[PDB]
Amino acid sequence: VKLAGNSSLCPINGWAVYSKDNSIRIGSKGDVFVIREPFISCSHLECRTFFLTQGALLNDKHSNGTVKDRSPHRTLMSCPVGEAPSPYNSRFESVAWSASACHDGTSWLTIGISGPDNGAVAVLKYNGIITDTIKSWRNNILRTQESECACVNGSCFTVMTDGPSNGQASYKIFKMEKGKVVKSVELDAPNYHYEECSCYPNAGEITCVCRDNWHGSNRPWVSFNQNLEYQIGYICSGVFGDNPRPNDGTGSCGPVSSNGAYGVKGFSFKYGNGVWIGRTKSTNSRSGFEMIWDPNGWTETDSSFSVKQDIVAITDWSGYSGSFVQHPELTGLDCIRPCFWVELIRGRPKESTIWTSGSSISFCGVNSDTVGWSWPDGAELPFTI
Amino acid sequence: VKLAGNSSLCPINGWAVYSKDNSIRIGSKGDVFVIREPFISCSHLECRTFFLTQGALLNDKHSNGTVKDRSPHRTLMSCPVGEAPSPYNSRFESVAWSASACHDGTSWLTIGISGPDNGAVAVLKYNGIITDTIKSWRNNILRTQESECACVNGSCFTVMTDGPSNGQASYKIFKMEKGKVVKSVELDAPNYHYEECSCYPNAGEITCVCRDNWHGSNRPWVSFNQNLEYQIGYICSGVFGDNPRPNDGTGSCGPVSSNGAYGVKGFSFKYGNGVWIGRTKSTNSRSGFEMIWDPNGWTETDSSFSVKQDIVAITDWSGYSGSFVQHPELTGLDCIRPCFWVELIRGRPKESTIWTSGSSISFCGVNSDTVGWSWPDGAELPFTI
Amino acid sequence: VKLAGNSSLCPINGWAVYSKDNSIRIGSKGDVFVIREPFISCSHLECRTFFLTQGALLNDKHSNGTVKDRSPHRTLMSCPVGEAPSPYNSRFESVAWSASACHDGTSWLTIGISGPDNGAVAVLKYNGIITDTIKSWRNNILRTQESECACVNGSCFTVMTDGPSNGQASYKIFKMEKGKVVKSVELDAPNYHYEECSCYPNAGEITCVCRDNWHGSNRPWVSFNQNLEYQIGYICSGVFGDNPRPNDGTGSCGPVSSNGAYGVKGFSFKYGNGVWIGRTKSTNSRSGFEMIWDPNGWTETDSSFSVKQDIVAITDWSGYSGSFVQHPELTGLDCIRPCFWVELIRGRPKESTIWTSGSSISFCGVNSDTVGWSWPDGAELPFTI
Amino acid sequence: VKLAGNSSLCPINGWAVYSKDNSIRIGSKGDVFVIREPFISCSHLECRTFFLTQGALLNDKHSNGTVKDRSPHRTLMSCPVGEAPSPYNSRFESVAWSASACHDGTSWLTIGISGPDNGAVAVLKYNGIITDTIKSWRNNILRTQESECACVNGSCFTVMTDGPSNGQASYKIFKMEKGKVVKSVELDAPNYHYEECSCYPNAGEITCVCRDNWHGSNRPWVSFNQNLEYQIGYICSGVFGDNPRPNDGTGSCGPVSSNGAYGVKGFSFKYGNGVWIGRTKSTNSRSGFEMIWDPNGWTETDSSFSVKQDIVAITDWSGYSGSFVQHPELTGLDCIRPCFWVELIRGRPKESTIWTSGSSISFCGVNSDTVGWSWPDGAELPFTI
Ligand SMILES: CC(=O)N[C@@H]1[C@@H](O)[C@H](O)[C@@H](CO)O[C@@H]1O
Ligand SMILES: CC(=O)N[C@@H]1[C@@H](O)[C@H](O)[C@@H](CO)O[C@@H]1O
Ligand SMILES: CC(=O)N[C@@H]1[C@@H](O)[C@H](O)[C@@H](CO)O[C@@H]1O
Ligand SMILES: CC(=O)N[C@@H]1[C@@H](O)[C@H](O)[C@@H](CO)O[C@@H]1O
Ligand SMILES: [Ca+2]
Ligand SMILES: [Ca+2]
Ligand SMILES: [Ca+2]
Ligand SMILES: [Ca+2]
Repeated sequence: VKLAGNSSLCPINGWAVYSKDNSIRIGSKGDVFVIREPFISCSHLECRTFFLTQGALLNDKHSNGTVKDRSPHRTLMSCPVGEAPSPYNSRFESVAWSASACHDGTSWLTIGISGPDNGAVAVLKYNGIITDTIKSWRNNILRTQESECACVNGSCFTVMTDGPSNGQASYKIFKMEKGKVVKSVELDAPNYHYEECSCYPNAGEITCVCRDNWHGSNRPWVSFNQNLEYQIGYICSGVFGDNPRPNDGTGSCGPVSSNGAYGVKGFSFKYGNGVWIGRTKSTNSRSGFEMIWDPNGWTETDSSFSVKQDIVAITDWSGYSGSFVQHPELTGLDCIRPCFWVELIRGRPKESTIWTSGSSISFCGVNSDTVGWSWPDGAELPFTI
Repeated sequence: VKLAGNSSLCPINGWAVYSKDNSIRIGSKGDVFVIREPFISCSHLECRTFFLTQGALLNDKHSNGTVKDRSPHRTLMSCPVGEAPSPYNSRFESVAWSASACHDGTSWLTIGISGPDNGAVAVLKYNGIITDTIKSWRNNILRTQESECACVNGSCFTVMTDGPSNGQASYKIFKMEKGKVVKSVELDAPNYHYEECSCYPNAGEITCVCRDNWHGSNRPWVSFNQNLEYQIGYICSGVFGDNPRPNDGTGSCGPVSSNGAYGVKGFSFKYGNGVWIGRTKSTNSRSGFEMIWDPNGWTETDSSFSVKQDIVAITDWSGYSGSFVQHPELTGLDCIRPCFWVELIRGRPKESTIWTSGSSISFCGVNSDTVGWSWPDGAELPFTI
Repeated sequence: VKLAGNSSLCPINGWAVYSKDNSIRIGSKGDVFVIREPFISCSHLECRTFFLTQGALLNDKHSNGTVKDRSPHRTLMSCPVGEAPSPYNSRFESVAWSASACHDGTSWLTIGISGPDNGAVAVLKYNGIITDTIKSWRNNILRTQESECACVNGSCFTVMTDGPSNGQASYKIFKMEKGKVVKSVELDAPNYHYEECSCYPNAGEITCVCRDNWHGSNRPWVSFNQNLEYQIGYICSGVFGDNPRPNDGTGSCGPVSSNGAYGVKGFSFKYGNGVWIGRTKSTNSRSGFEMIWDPNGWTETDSSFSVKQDIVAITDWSGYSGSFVQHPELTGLDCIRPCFWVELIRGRPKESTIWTSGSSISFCGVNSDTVGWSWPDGAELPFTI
Repeated sequence: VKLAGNSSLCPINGWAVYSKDNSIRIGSKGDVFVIREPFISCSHLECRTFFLTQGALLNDKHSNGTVKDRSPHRTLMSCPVGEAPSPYNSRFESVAWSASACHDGTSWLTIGISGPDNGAVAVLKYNGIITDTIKSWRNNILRTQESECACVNGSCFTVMTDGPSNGQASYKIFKMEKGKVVKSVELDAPNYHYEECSCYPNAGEITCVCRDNWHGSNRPWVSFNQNLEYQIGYICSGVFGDNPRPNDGTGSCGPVSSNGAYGVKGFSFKYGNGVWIGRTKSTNSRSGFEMIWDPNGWTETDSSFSVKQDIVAITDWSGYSGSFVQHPELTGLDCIRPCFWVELIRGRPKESTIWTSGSSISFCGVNSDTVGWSWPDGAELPFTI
């Protein structure tokens, strides 16, 4: 029975820890995959962790990592939430150096992109069998979310980008049914830059908060209905959500240029004019993480917000983060449960090792209260190398 | 279908070996988690061993163990009984440094407590999805059972402690349905001290024999009805159950102070006025283990009992032990099966190693006869380190 | 639906290979249990390999093997047929240094013996839960089949021995239903010696070919109805089946004392007056294996037989062997499939290693034809040690 | 419900990546089987990777490989597609040094050949239980496909060969149901040579594109109906598909002798008079791979074709490749999905190592457009040895 996306986000006060895989600590001896972007996505029965791997295990020579980010060995795989990804427990999803995934209430939809930079192809799979294809339309590194896609009333949506990771690029939203694209639309976003979008359904519509790797310190967003009729803009809060970024000053609803000329995948949940912002604690490195609730901060510009909940000390490494959802058909709740995951990146380029891999941690909405704390990776580098 | 807890503990005469994981022996080479408090809990279909892990494998540097007991890397996980807990056969349960779990006949309820000592929070998960949250009400290490919680007529119950592990602390019994706290009561237990309670259902009510880490060599207990109406006391048997403890002399129904100023998690099963006491054979170390049947020693003070069933020789290490239940809905029986598990702790602080982990063995009630013997851990220390 | 054992053994011409786990070759690097007696047993849906482990992995110091055969670390476990027994793939079954197991059509019945030699206790489990217990009645190493038990019309049977492995011992046949002994009978077998019995159903009755470790080179047997009414004797074929044994001269239906005062677990399939004798190729060592069809040789004394099919070359090591069956309820056949497994023992006492473990291979009945050959263990010794 | 193979091959324009196991790369540290011929086969619910192993793991001395190709340790096993084959995730299928498998909609049929060269026997298993047997009829290495068999209307078909690998051999087509050979036919193919066939169903009939190891650079084919009434020939295209082979010159519908005196397992898909030829890129080595679409080329002789899609660069090792099928019962399509898998061989005889093993990559039909690229094995040799 297809997943209805007609309810709204559950109201929340804080975030309770949901999972921690300690994959890097475990990989020190155990056969664990060296991964990146471990995004979580759920069905009507379970939540799994998808990730991308170079096809190498920690503490092995094949984790050398000097390899191009987009190699032909990069594959999309998944394993149950909270477990360390290893060949002994991970399911194979797709060959990909960029992907996204989601369940529509019936079967899983996975999107893996592979191929050369000048003509990559997104392979759509529905319940493990290829159902469609999408070719780069700008021949300049087709890429997608690196996090969960959003499904509503039996249709799922994703956002792909094609073009330079600097200046203007091309951006399209896709709507698929049973893994088949039934409609796509190019965004008319001059001066915007979308990458690695974290999307989620809310009252039958989708909202995506993404990464402006071109010239913005704030995060850009797109929200659209089931017919790809959309709207775009930026989070106006002076509580800049990208990394790097400048100290929290006055923002704008259009790309803040001051230091936002690069970035990190991230997310944000919208509630009225308010926004739950997930971000690193450092303005220069992917270190630490914290959840900030800036009411009237999605449409306004301030430096003021009401709540700050710590997740990773500034003293420890963090990395990509993304939103994932829990539907009422899984929860029994009468609303959509917002949750998020954080990638704790270890190794290069910040540490003196020959590899790069990340652990994951995740938290969910919740009405009751929580506590801020630090749940870092905890691995002692360097490894036996 | 919900687990009815209306029947009574089956009448027994001894304890038969149920399981032995040989985790440490296996971990010398295998990818086994370094664990603590491996408690067992069953559903209406299977039994699992839950445990807490620092997220490190045996024989790996990350097992350094100098780390604080309550680290953000501690996670609650579970695997099938008798199996060595590895990242390849364990399911992720919750992030926690203290926890409990039980099945109501429908889904698993897990309780993982994590966060800072002055504001730790217990996350409750029904079927893997956060269903409620509990905050430290004393801001001094909210902690729980470290063993199975007890369910009855669709409601599960647990005991939590907050406050000093020395003098008076606070104790609350919680009643939850579908992982949600519907009622809670704070025990008016002046001069009592409760920790790591081992609870079990019996004729529609719950009984917990716990650990008095403040000032008792004997074990305190609490039994309550489904409405949290309770009674409290101490096992009065001169066969003292805690460790450390004095030589078996004359007991009492209120904290025996001679030597009882510390402790170890344990259990005891009440039968009329008698008691089946599980305990270490040594009075100073967590070494050895034996079952003692003191008929009518739950209310009377003696040193005499009638049956002693050896489990682990004084020459071998033991540790935490807890009780776990088999419901008629799993057994087909017309009574509830009292069973117990013993943690065989190896390493620090008693052994010259850099780590500390434990193996498990479990036994079950039974009418037919048994035999005493010694089922120690069996690992040759130290390891490759 | 209970397994009906009313059909007879399927007629056969030879034996086709069914499986080979290569556990020892794989154990060189993999995490394989060091094991003994990997007997096979099937349900109405699958076949599993059961085995006993000291709880150590190959190539690990804990596989030291100088330990007493019956240690408190020996555990009964199973994994799918053909797979290497590892803690990552094996299911825990019971704590035991001696055991048997069989499925009745509904659930598995496992029997594990543990405890001291002067009072070992067999714990019977049905679907993982203890359903009965049997104590030693001679207080001298209670032991059982070390292979599959036989179930018929919803009742399972097994044979246990208690007493010396030299002279006269005591033997009993047990009948259980849902893991509970409903009837037992002590065999009045003066001058007989039964050990490690290989039993199987045939037309509603059980026939067991065992090991006479006291004073017989030929194998003794017992057959009984569902009410434990029995018959006993020895295979009279001059083609002696035990090991050690003398060269095939003239047998008798009463213990051949020439060279058979020790032994090895083996099996045999009776067809009318004929016999399919499985046995080692050497008369002094557990080396090589072969299947021999001596028609009119279960009741007669000769040296002549009509067929010899090679399984393991005299040049390679063999060991325990046992029968297992495949019921029509699993097969679709209108008869019971006779099959057998062979333990390929490597290490001590015949090799200069510090351990002892075995691989397994199995074969099944079959109308079509087969071929003789050699399916040896294949591991290179010694190991890294 | 039995797989109906009455529909035809789906029309296609290119091939989309389906999987990549990275087994060898992962095998540097992880416990991965050293394998060969990892052919893929699907049921009505999942797709699996079958493969032959010497019962050894990468980077372990037992991978020494100087062992005969046909050893008694070789076993046919299978794990899920895209997963590295390890003893922790692979299912045992059969003892075999030559094999094939396919699902008929109800259960899996596996065929594993074992035994000596002068009398090998093929064991057929339907749902894991032996259902038939086939003896060598020429006593000269009875061998089979090493890829998926084809099922249609409840009957599966395979092609086996017995006799020399040089001159004339004997070729037989077997029709089996529920794993029992209901009919067979020896091909009357003078001057033909069939080995390692890649068969597939289409409109109720089977077509196989095999390997001529005797005297052909082009591939021989056989197509038959469900009554084993067949036709034979060679692909006439001057785009020679075998390896070794000559530069694409002029083909013939009869063995192209020149340079065609050896070979490699391969496949091809026929569409009218056209062919989708998969082949290595090199003409002397098993390196590189590409898919070529030569319309009107199955019946014609040319050097011209319209499409070439790279899969593996000439600078990277390839190996065996074969075809596997999707059926409309697993896909929901109204046609049969043609797919293929390529074996990436690393080690001997081309590389300075002691072992030989292969990784796998797979692609499927697809109407949408794809991209040619290079998805090589990616391991860094030599290994720790
Ligand atoms: C520890 C290790 O293997 N590091 C090597 C490094 O020495 C070498 O310079 C580099 C270039 O290929 O590859 C890896 O980084
Ligand atoms: C063998 C080993 O790795 N032990 C180290 C030890 O040398 C060091 O003093 C301690 C302090 O962090 O950490 C670990 O215990
Ligand atoms: C390689 C190894 O550790 N072998 C030891 C051996 O040296 C020692 O004499 C014996 C005593 O228990 O134990 C093991 O056999
Ligand atoms: C690295 C290694 O151990 N290789 C050995 C090689 O030295 C030996 O000559 C050969 C003969 O069996 O076996 C293995 O290939
Ligand atoms: Ca930016
Ligand atoms: Ca105490
Ligand atoms: Ca004997
Ligand atoms: Ca050729």
